[PDB]
Amino acid sequence: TDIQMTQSPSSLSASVGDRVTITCQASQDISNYLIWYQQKPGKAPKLLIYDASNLETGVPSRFSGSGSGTDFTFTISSLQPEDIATYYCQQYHNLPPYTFGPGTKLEIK
Amino acid sequence: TDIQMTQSPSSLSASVGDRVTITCQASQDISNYLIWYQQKPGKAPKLLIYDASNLETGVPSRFSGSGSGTDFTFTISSLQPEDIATYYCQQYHNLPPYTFGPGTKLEIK
Repeated sequence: TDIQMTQSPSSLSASVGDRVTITCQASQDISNYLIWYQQKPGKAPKLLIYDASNLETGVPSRFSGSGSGTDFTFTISSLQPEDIATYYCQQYHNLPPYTFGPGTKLEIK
Repeated sequence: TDIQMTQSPSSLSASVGDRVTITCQASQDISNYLIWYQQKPGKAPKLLIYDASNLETGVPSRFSGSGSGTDFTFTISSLQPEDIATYYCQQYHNLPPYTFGPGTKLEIK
């Protein structure tokens, strides 16, 4: 019942306006029970997208996610300066451990 | 259905060997559906204790947690140097958002 999450790429440099794509893969089927968080240094993870594709109220429409089963995608269209952060997927199918992907550190340039 | 988590203290300095206590409070009843994570800089959150009190396999017995309802406690008995980290509670009752406490940054001294 231990589920591993992998996440790609580990880091990314990009420019304002770019579209960037992050993926994660679960080691077993998790249906769509996957959240994407944004975390800025010294702050707790902030919820962006829950149940793989549901854009949380208050979060800009440039963020989206998709997937069901083992392969998930998170996209930030038209990147803004305030998007600099580390991004994490977390799975919560069935019972804990609700495992996290190792993160993607996004910077400008 | 939005549940706020508060967490005390925001930061703590302590010495090796000390016992330190961190609390968190949910804005509504969450039974014992609360996890405690340890996060070191540049790494994803690591699971220590799930369902408020269950010490996860591989985690040292010095870590413990308790609580059911709205008030939770996390304790590190006999603090070790490798315990320097930021600690977060996360609630996962019912449906997302599975809200995080704002964190407690633990240092030596």
